[PDB]
Amino acid sequence: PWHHIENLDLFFSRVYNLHQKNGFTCMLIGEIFELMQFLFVVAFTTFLVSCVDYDILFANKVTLPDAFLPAQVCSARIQENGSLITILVIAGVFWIHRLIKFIYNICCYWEIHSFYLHALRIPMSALPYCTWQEVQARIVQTQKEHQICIHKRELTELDIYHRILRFQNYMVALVNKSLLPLRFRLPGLGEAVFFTRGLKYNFELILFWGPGSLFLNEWSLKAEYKRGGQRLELAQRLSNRILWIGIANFLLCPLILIWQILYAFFSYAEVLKREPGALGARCWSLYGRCYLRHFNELEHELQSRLNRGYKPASKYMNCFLSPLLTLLAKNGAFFAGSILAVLIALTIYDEDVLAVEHVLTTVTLLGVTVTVCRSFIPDQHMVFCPEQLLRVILAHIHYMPDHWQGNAHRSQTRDEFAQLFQYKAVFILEELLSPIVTPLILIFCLRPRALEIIDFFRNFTVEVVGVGDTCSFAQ
Amino acid sequence: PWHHIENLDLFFSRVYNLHQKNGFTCMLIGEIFELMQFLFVVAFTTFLVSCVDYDILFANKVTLPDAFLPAQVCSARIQENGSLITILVIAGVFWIHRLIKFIYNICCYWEIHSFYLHALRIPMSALPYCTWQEVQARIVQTQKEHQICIHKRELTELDIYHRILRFQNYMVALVNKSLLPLRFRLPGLGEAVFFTRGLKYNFELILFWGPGSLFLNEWSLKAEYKRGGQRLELAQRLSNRILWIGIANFLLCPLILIWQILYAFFSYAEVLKREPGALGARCWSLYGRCYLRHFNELEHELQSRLNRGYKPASKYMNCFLSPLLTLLAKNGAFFAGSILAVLIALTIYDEDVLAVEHVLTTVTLLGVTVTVCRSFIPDQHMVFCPEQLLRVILAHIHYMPDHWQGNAHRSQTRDEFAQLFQYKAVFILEELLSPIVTPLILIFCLRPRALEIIDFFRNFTVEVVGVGDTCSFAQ
Amino acid sequence: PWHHIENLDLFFSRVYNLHQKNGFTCMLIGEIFELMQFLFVVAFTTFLVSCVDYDILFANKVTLPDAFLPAQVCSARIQENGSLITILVIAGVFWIHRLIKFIYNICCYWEIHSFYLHALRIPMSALPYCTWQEVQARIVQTQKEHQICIHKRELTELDIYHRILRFQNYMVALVNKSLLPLRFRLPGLGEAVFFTRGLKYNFELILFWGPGSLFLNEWSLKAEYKRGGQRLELAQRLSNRILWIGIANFLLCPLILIWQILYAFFSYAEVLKREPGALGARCWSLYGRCYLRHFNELEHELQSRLNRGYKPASKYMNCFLSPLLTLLAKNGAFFAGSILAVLIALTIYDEDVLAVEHVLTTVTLLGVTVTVCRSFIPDQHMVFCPEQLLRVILAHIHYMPDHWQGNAHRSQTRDEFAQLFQYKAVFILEELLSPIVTPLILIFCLRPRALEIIDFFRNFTVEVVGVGDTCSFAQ
Repeated sequence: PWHHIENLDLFFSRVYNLHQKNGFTCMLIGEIFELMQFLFVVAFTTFLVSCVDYDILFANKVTLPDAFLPAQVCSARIQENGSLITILVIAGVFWIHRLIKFIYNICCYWEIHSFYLHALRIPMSALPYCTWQEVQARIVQTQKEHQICIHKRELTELDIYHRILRFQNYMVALVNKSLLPLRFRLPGLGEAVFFTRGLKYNFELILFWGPGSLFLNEWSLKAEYKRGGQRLELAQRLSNRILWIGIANFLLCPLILIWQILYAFFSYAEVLKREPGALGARCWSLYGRCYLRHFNELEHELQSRLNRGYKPASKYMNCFLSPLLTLLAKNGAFFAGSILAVLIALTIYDEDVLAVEHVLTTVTLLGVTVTVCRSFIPDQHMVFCPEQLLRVILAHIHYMPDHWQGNAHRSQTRDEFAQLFQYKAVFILEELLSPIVTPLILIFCLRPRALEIIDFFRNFTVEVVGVGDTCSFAQ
Repeated sequence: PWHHIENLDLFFSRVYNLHQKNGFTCMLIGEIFELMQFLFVVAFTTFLVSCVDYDILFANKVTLPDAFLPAQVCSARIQENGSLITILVIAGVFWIHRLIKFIYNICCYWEIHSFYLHALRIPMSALPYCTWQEVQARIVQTQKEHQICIHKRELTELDIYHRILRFQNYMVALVNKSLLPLRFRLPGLGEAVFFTRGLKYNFELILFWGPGSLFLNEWSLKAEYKRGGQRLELAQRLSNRILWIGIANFLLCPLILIWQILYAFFSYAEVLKREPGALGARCWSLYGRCYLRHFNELEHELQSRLNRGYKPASKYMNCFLSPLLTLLAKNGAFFAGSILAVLIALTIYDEDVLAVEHVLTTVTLLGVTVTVCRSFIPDQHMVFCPEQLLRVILAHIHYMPDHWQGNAHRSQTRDEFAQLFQYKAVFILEELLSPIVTPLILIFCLRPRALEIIDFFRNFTVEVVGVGDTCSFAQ
Repeated sequence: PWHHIENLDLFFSRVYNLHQKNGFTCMLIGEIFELMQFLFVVAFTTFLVSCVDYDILFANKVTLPDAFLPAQVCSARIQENGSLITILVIAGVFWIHRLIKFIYNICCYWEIHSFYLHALRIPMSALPYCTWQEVQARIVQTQKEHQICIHKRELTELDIYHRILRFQNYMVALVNKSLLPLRFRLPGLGEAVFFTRGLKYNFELILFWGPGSLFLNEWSLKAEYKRGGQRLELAQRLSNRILWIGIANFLLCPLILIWQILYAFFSYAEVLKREPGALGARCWSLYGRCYLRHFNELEHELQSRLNRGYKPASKYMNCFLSPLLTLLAKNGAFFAGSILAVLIALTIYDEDVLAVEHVLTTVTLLGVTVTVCRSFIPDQHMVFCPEQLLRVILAHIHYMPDHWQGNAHRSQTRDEFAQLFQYKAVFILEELLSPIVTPLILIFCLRPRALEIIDFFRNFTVEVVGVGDTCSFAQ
């Protein structure tokens, strides 16, 4: 808690993260688990590929370790694979980089832990329940005693929001003003939205944190971008930068594709074998987490709003009528139940129904038919609230398309309310497709917008006295 | 969309019906299905009786069509049945009358379609979805351009209600003022209420639409009924009319009993076969639909109120349970669970406790016993205030007997709240008994009330300027 | 229905009990079942111990009665057991005492049954629904025509309350003013609360109903306890009385432990084998039934309040979960589901990786592991630990520690709301430990308080004109 011992943002963000991952110990364990998952996916995969003798395992009493080959041979069998050794070297370099960042991160988090205990006085035991609210108000009271910022008024913390959410307000305003290509017109489908984890990572790596980004400090925009002139040369430089970052993405495509493959397998294939309908449930759509966001909104406030409003949204996706069918169901149930009631009364009367070549099969098929129809027959006295569903979901979200409020029941509303609330399976598919799709969108659809991106960052970037360079809307 | 081509009722009612059966294509299909159900019931009703050789089917590998007799013989075997041929001729005449009415109805519904599309501008695609208010908001605004009927009155915004519900407000006021015999004092039972579909049909055929009814136009009462004098001769004429309509009912009794027999038997029994407890669920009744109904209330508003308030009413009807049985359940569970715990501890200890002469059956039977008892044991901590709940049922239904609010928990309240809420099975029984019961109630219990019916229709019938002759209460 | 003939407290109490056990027949059956449960536990246990030949039953087709020994030998084998015969003689003496008390209990209850039928006019059929308020209204209206009570004073509807609840108001005020040792400071745990069924029985046997209690009549305090002087000799006498009652408890310890050890094992061992999580549900804690209870509150009013407020309290107790445990669950689910997905893909591919003598078992195990973790993984929402959940639990019960309202989310609040919420396993454990714990608390922790108990009963005991000697608070 040394005074002005650092820029405000890399300190405040860490403080917030420590509050979120409830405490230093929890956070440390979480990071360690995150590192062990990567290493386990890679090592389990390379063990399955390289060391196991599938033939003996399958056909040719056999104990499990009868399959595995001895290490003195596994090392040679994995080493004589140029492709495998190359993938493992790149994987190990990424891993070592992540482990080094982890060590540096915990050495910097012990400082935030001491900050809490000694200057905020919130022990790690009282932290899962201390509440964000407690600390955010509290630090502001600490600003008097344990001084921070060389020249600082007590933190309104309004600013503090700004520190934690500087680049996220920029993403919110970029997506809000329709820069950043998301909408695509696919043949055979409507206008798809393709916004993933990797794509937003690339957008932030291009714009905010890198070698030659728009920002030099993490709290100050480079000096040329504030100048009205020379906009065209800056646009050309940004276009070339994003071209080469897209080409790096295109070259790293195979490795990230392989990664998205295995982790998912383990992550989902289990769920598929258990409950194949868990992937039919719907999730709140990375595009949609950025669309339904609200000014200077920390992650936990957005997620509280998003799950307060989740069950109304599932009831909506669930609700619409399909009425003509209903009639087909009712009448098919009538005719099938009639023929089945006759055949059932006969088989009850004499019990020699059998020996008819198709009888028994007829009773079974008719039973299936009646059950399907009765499932399609709506339950009577089942209430319907189209108006309410397109009202309570909004009450939890607070943002709406202006052409949804009237026609809540149409396919236009469902089709674009779907993208915001889209189902897990298309989420897993869309995260699989991002390695192969992100470079081409990055090269083709964003490079034309570079001159508009430059004008955004020149026009909408205010210098607020305490915080530095923040988005103009987030004020 | 033309001007006053047909009675407003014969136009407004059709418009409303087209909105309800969501669209012309739906309406047609529904009517066609309604015609095919009648013909299908009667067909087999006659194929099962006449063409199938049950002896060969039962006992004397046999393919299904080994039972059926060739048509060249089925025609002769069905033709040499005077009773069957007579029932079929009457059935075919009723059918042809219904088919002719259907053709005329769709030829008149196309006109209405065109009304929607061209003057209201609501396509059949946006209709299931139009919503009631909007049509209301459309028809009344249209009254300016495509002028409505006489156009005498601009739309009242009540006028349409009176037009659609003229005779139904009369039924509501008749049942509300205790004309129209419903209560009966059966021996061995309390005061039963017998109000069916056929009985209300007969009441409307007697009073409203017929050769010599009270009404001549469908919107104007005959001129003599407005006169105070000659009430006694009018009462005698009405009594003779209802006598002869009751005698027509008594003569048609066998056929409606059969049809009631045939159409019902097929449907419900299979369901019982499937789930015999579906007939233990309770439905609102023709009565009760007429008791809880406001005056100018379209069918969909009543049904919305009736199913909003259905689950509270089922929670009420299921709330009273025997104290004594509970005790038997608790103690049978104790003794069975004790013997089973001993036998389970033994089979766990040695595992050869099993394979004993009674071993693999006592544990199973005791498990079934404990499960049945635990199902009969009420849930401790279960909160039921019978008295409190009726409150929510009232908040939905909106009407009640005064002597219910205090004693919500007695057998008097349940017994006559039972009548409003009776379970399906007594509904199906009560619709079966109506062919044989409706003529005798119609001849004996209503003919004495004819002089009160005449005084009702003379006293409570107002002439409203735009709509004609409407009930006096429905104002 | 006699003219104020026998001590009132008892007559009214019996009347109330007859209303509770809904009717004479029900009550009689309940008591008979209570007597048969004791005899069945004892006889089944002595049959299992003494008559069954376990060796033949286990190993050495065998019919069940091949195990049992003939009675001519069972009698000799049970008789040559001094310990067993002694326990059986004490058990039979307690039983005969209970059967004799039951006899009259019913000979005195036929009088209350005749009271109902002839003076209150509530048949036993209308009694499960007659309700308390009306009866109260019936008894108080009956007071006039038919003589009852001294007649010095007419009933006033609170007299009946004092009569039924004289000693229970004393218990409420004793526990409310922190006499009666309940809080203990165990090493390795917080301050435990140990209040059981046997402990409260002993407190009432010491204070209220016995040979030398504080009360001589059941409605009048002995004359010396009202005197300010001689308090020290009275304190010494009370201390000696409670010493010797504690020593009787210590000597009866083995027998009550046996029954407690016994009955309990039998009672929940069945439930354990069925649903091991039924013992994880929580119950309302004998301490807590006495803490949350108003003064003049009959048992059914307290229990109505206690179950109206049960589900809010379970929602509170389940709302706080360890994040760490959450993280361990998430990551154990990941690693187990990964290994299982691999093994499942193999057994699907070839089917001879299936039922690897080792694999099939693990697959299940791993399946058990994934299911346990997924049960520990939180699902969305329910994380509030809200002021609001408390704000409804309080609205039910109406009493909370004052340091609860602010910090509803801390471990201090959960830990001492925990004591009120009583998860059952502990109940069953705490009812098992009471035979061995009640004598030592009774000898050591209560005997020092005897001088404060004497001062309580001298200071807080008012003589109300109609009822006698009642607690001073219950006014």
